Amino acid sequence: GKSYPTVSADYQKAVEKAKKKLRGFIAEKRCAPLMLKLAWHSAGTFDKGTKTGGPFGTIKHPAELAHSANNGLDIAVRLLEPLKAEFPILSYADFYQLAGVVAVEVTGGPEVPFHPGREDKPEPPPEGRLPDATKGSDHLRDVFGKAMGLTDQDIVALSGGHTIGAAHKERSGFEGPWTSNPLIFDNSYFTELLSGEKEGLLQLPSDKALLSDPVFRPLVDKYAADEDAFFADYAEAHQKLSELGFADA
Amino acid sequence: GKSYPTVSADYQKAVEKAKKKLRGFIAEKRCAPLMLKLAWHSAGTFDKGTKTGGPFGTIKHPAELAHSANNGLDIAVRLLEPLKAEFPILSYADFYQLAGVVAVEVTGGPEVPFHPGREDKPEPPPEGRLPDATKGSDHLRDVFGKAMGLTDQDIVALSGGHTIGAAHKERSGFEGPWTSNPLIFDNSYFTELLSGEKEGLLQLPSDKALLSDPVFRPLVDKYAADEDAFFADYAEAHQKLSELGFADA
Ligand code: HEM
Ligand code: HEM
Repeated sequence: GKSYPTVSADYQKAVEKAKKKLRGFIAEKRCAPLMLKLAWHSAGTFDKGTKTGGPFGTIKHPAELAHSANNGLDIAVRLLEPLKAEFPILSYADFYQLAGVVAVEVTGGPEVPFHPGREDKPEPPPEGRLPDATKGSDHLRDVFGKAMGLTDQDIVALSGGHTIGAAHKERSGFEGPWTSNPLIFDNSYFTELLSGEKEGLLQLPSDKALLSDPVFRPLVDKYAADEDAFFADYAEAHQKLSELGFADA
Repeated sequence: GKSYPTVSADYQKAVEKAKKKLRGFIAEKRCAPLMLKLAWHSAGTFDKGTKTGGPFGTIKHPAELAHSANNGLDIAVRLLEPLKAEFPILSYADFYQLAGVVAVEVTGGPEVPFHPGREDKPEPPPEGRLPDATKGSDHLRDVFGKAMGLTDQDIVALSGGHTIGAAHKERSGFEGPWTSNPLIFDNSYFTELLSGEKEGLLQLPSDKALLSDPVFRPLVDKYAADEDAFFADYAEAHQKLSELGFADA
């Protein structure tokens, strides 16, 4: 149900050139997970009923950066600012979603389709829309389903984003990577989730909540068994996430 | 542009009986200003663009009561609870707006028309929509105009609500009454505003902002000169305020 806006040939050229620059920068700086988090925290605030929040560049606002969920994202914003300044024609909205897409690609994940044209909006959403790591399945459906408008399948596939990166006791309070290979986009998140606790690896209560749900569980199993199927469903869910409220939501 | 809902004859009877009980209670307890504040803080959170907030009973929620603007309104809620329990058929939305209307009447103000039928909504608006006492005319238009959808005239007339009651250093930090007669609804707020500072009387920066604005000032002058005109415009503005998002906003 999307109708994507026309952007100029110059705009498209800058997308292509920014995409390449983002690859080099993110790979060199080893900051793919942080950039994926930046894109997800930008998009994940969308509320379908009121058409507020979502991926519209507001994550750069000091006010949204002050949200406790967004601990450490000021680093992400700061890291990208010099690069963004090379592409003044692009919206921050687009640039940050493009960073997220590139973060997934340079760690070896699926190629998430990208459509330009998000406008930078003046008002950040209110604080408190991002999911709570201590809650379970009901909460996840409230946030991803009732607010964002994504599916149960999208919830499980997107949770797989934890295949890269780590928690930090100074940010959330949780600590350590979900996987043994936290700069590699693979289905290891689901394998580790299933096998139970292992020394040095993290599971949030929100990850554990996927195991006990009658709908989430079969998807955890599917993705653990079949990384191709994970990649397919992940690319679908990330695209929808990155486009919430955009070109029709 | 309002279309008021049908309510049962039993509902209407309870409105009439609650109105009378509210008169006696508010007069005896000397709590008209607090009740007017309770009604205004309930209604004043309406945002026209998203149709969120407004007079829908959510002021009783511990979460909205925790808003710093709402210091001392937990007392107001507590005071009315026994009375409300005598009228289980009425929405809190209606009961609190009716308290506001009665607060104005029992202190000798205009008779603000009242239409029943507000539904109690599950979600409080986000914090931060109520006006800031330290700001001026631009802010007042942002809040009353851009968010609530009221007029410049409504801003000045409603500011006249400060004709009753007082600030408290333990609540806002401001202190004392606007008028020499703070349980009497009259045009004294505008008279005192115009004559400048007087010992024992309060003026907020937001009240003072009415004096310097080219549109607000002539209305301050009109109301100071003519309490009948104040009463007419006040009754209009309060009615619109009490009905924001209700029966069409
Ligand atoms: C399902 C609900 C989710 C919860 C409760 C949640 C919660 C968290 C928490 C608590 C952290 C640790 C932050 C820190 O301490 O540094 C984190 C990190 C992370 N999240 Fe999630 N998140 C969720 C969904 C997602 C989604 C949908 C994605 C992307 C598709 C994602 C991607 C990431 C990444 C890449 C990191 C690592 C950041 C880094 O390495 O600095 N998360 N998340
Ligand atoms: C114009 C912007 C407004 C600002 C900045 C503002 C601000 C304030 C502040 C700071 C207080 C003192 C709270 C305390 O310390 O106890 C107060 C009290 C009060 N306000 Fe306003 N207010 C505004 C508009 C209104 C409106 C529209 C009404 C109703 C029509 C209203 C009715 C009242 C009443 C009756 C009190 C006294 C409460 C008491 O006696 O405990 N105000 N307001």
